[PDB]
Amino acid sequence: SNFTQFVLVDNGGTGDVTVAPSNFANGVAEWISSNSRSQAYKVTCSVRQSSAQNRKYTIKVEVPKVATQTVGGVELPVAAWRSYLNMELTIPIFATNSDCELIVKAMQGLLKDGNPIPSAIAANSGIY
Amino acid sequence: SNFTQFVLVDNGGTGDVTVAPSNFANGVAEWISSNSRSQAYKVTCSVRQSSAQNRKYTIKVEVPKVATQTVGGVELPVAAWRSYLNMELTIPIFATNSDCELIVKAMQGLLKDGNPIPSAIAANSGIY
Amino acid sequence: ASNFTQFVLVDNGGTGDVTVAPSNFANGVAEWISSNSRSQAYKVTCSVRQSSAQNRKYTIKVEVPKVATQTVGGVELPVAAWRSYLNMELTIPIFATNSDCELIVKAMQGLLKDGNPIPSAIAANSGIY
Amino acid sequence: SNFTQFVLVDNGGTGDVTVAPSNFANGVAEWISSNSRSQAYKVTCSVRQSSAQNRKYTIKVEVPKVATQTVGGVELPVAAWRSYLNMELTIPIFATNSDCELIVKAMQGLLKDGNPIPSAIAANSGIY
Amino acid sequence: SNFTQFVLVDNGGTGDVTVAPSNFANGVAEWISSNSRSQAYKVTCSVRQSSAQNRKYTIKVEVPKVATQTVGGVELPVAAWRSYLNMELTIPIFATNSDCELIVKAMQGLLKDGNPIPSAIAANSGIY
Amino acid sequence: ASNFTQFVLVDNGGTGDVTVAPSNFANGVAEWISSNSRSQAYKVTCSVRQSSAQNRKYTIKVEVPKVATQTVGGVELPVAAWRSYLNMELTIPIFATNSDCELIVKAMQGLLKDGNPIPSAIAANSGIY
Repeated sequence: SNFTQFVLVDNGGTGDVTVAPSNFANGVAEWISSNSRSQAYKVTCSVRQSSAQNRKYTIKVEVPKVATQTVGGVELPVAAWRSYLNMELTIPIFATNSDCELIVKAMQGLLKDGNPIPSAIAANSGIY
Repeated sequence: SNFTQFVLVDNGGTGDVTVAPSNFANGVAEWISSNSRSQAYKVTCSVRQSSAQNRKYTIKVEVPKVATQTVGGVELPVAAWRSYLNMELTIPIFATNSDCELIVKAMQGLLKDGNPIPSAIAANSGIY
Repeated sequence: ASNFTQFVLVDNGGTGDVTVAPSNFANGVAEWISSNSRSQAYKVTCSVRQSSAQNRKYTIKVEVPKVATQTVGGVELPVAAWRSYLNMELTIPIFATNSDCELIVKAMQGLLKDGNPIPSAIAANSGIY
Repeated sequence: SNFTQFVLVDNGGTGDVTVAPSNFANGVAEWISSNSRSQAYKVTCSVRQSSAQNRKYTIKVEVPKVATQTVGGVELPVAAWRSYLNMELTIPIFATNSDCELIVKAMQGLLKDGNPIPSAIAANSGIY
Repeated sequence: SNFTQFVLVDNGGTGDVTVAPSNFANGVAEWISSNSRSQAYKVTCSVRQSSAQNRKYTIKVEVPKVATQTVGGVELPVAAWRSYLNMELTIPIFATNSDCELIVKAMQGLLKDGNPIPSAIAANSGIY
Repeated sequence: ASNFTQFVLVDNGGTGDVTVAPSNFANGVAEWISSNSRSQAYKVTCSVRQSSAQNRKYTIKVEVPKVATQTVGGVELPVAAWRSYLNMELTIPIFATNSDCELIVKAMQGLLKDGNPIPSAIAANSGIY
């Protein structure tokens, strides 16, 4: 079973962010981190047959900024802002397991450390 | 300069797929692999100020299936089909370099080998 | 041999220097930003174009922010209290050689040298008299 | 009082270009070199309250083309022999003296020898 | 990386004309010589997908008139002192690397010394 | 002393050379073609005209075919799968001497010399970066 707990942010043993399964309603699997829901990481994944020849994956990730809100003397654990990631992967039904492995490898290499796109994202910049 | 050649598919030295810069028109950087354009990998990236508080990255990747087409005795190098990846990353302007690095790390960990989503993609399956 | 490199924008003598690094070249505009959030970052942009048939125009913009922390809806956010804007437009004839461009650069450097009238007036919130 | 003469182009003691006060009409300070008005270095500076929250410095510099020039001759067209710098500095009214010193330091560091922008200007090139 | 300087006019080691990178705005590579912009050799190159089946290379070369020229002077009219070459190369997307090498060889052989077209150009003549 | 002669268009080192020979001069356009059927032949055209009162313009076109055999209605025919087109337009002022034209020719030759940026980019299906 792949509907299990996994590490979303690997900080080297200490400080790791883990998300656990929370809901599987309407075919949308959902992972939520522990502690307060207002300051929790969210991961959702769903796969559907978009067209007669294509299968589409929909993956969403929310990264919160942990902060404390004080209104009228009442303190609440909230998120100052959230970063939203929207992924849509379309794979034809003719793709074998090797083709899917190659697609996954391409996706992993797109965001590997030192590559242009992750470096631009991590530096609050674009392509220069 | 990050508008350089990089390895898209790492096959361990031999068989690696490399994409080189080809166009930067209208603010959209483009990478294309060597040899025939019809059977070439394509990577495009662009960053824009979507709203007053958010910056949006748009990344597209096309993975072709190399094949030979023979119509009337004429052989042409074509792609039997293509796999399309569409990524849209929205980052608030309040994010520092550390926040962008954390976002990049989350994106990398989403597609790391052994994790649910890449395993599902590489196995021609969904979440079970 | 590319000239799109990082440089020290504000020289504070080693410690506290403000450094801007290349960040964008989309639409023909080269951009430098500092290692801060983009709501608090120094920004430098430069572009060159053929304005007329016999003229070339440089457009250089510099943004100097005043960093502050603002509480919006009970949450503290890194913002800039205000921003200082520098707009430079340099028109050079196509007949000017490298020595003429060096002369222009030297004139621009000497215009803002420490001790000269204009920088002293700017640094003292006063005019020229 | 700061309306004094200064060295505009420093050539190491010999060959220096010195601009001296020449006009103060309408409160606008003007400096010119010991040349004809068609071949002289001209510097003008003025400051005004542009908006309710900002003060604006207007600095204009004129640099003659020296290569293959005839001293004291009629050189036409004018646009082919003169370089124009139009600098506008907007400072919010909340800036103290130290903030203005920091702004001046930033302006000085923008045009320091070896930095990208002055190197590009001095080489008849852009950013590459 | 291929955006480097090269010898545009080869004069046997001495008197060679070398063009160096000067601009990369909008993804268009530009080379100029160590002259004023009105008397310099300029080379620009860019490639784009012109149609659904073709890629187009746009190469532009500017050559100054050297006979009875004044180095660093104002020479008017401009059209009487500059030669313009506008080269467009359309390559179908089915062409491999070897096909592009053959096309490059054909282009080189078109302008080789002793061939009709270069001889006609160098003698201010047509085809007779 | 006529310059309307045949020349090697693609030099493959003696063997496999592509040679184009004069074939037409109708309407003021000189044409070279290779020793193939005209559906599979290399084509080179050149023409010069007085574009303006003080300018002369050269128009040079080169066609590089990709040969193939196509079956149309059950019959095999020699065709070209696709064709690569080169369009060159050279404007020279009437005041340019023979030395200036030689300079232009040398610049054109050095632009496409092996090892230079543009030919390397063309031969690698890539741009300049």
